[PDB]
Amino acid sequence: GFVNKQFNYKDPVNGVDIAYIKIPNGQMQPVKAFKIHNKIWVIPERDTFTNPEEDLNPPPEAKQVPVSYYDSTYLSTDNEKDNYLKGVTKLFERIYSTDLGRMLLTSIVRGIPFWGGSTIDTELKVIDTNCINVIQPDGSYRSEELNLVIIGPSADIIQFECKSFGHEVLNLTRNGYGSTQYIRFSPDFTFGFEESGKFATDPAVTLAHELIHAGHRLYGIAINPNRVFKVNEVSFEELRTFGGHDAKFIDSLQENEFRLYYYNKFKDIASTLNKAKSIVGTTASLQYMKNVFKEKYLLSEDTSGKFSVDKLKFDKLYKMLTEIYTEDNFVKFFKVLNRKTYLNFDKAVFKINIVPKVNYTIYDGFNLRNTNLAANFNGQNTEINNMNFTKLKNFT
Ligand SMILES: [Zn+2]
Repeated sequence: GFVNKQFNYKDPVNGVDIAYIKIPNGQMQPVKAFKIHNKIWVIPERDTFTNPEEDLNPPPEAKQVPVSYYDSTYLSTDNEKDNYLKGVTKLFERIYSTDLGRMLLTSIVRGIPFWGGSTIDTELKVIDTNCINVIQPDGSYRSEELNLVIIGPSADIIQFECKSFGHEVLNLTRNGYGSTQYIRFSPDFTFGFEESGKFATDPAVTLAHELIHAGHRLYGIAINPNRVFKVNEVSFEELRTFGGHDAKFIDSLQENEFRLYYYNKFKDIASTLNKAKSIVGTTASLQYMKNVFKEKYLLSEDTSGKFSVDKLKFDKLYKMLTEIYTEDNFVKFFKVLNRKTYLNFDKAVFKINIVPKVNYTIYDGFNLRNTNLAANFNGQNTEINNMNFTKLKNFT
């Protein structure tokens, strides 16, 4: 029970797990959000807030390959939002039902972005863009730290991504610090791939993929989006995240270099904590925050309270986040069918509804046990289980 409540969109606010909230950065209207687990919120809204140079209508020419889909009306009624909310929720339980997913979700919750927001080296301070403003029933607002936000897509409904706010000169997703992660995602759409057969990607696999990215970013160990490999042009970060054949397009030499790099980033954090003499805010004590970051980076502490990075513990956590959490391994754990390589050429978009248990369950996805859909991945077969996959026009 990763989500300990069956949330309904229409449910009254309480200021704790159902509340109207504001996102950092412009004078925006508050939106209804749901805290489905500690550190993890879902905002059933199209993401028009954080990125002002993006309108929800099709552009003059849609170029996202193999597929793109536009519908400015999607996610604009209470009923859609409820279905959105229940879909995302079901996907978290599905992910969490696996050992791999239990592990990744635990890491994500532990992955509190570092309090590196002060101008003074000896002072710990929360970065404000790693928070949200949560309205209480008393009408007042409280600033709250969070790690993950699942938000609805922007103009291109099937363009799913992991985004976060920057902070001055600091590279939060790449300096060991981390930052709150916003995942644009819809459980109401999926995309096709071919195999030997017309199949649909399981949306748990797609969400897990974004959570892996999120995991990298929360631990500030993401690889620069500029490091890319020519595939017959794809980022190291994506290849690493997909795993399988593709994750070995990366030479162990570069793999080794990154390990040491991010080891020293963790070291720099450990020393910062050791040299900390003050903290900003009324909420948490400096020792409390020390303990929080000790838990996140798995730091060792001596009898003096001084921190150090244990190699064994770093190597294991690092390997987990970069080599064990991969789309490929989620596929193995779910026992579903998925495209074999990162690059996809199947040009199919589908409208799905995973909320009713007759369509999709936590344990089997579309490939329901004690049904015909449990044979040969038939539930994902867009021809066999055609009632579950509404073929939509591709905008590309
Ligand atoms: Zn990705």
